[PDB]
Amino acid sequence: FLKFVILHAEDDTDEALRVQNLLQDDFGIKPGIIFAEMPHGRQHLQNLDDAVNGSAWTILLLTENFLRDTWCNFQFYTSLMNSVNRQHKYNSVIPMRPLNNPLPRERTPFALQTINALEEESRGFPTQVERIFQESVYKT
Repeated sequence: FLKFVILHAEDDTDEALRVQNLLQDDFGIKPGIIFAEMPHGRQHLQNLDDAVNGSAWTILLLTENFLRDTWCNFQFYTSLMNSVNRQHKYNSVIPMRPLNNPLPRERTPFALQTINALEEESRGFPTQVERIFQESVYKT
């Protein structure tokens, strides 16, 4: 049971590695994995479920590639899960804008605008990260 899984469009795998290294090395949040490192071959629809159920948090690397390639599948997955069980996924979902090619706010889909995102450009980001990944939340 990992702490975080970074969902990321295939073309952003370099940024997903960088954010993983940032969280693991600079903030000590371990262990963590990137969606690209997940069992390959395994169908996308499912290994999404394996990823989201496999970690205490899931991080959305918000980019225009992510919006084009991966958002609709995840919104459909989460909304379907939320419609059939009480473990409503978004309480564990963290949208993040990275330093490189972030998805603008005015292009972020409204469902994710309901969540206080993580902005890597913000000087509050270290404090936000500390708030989210506090160890007392890592339960079950």
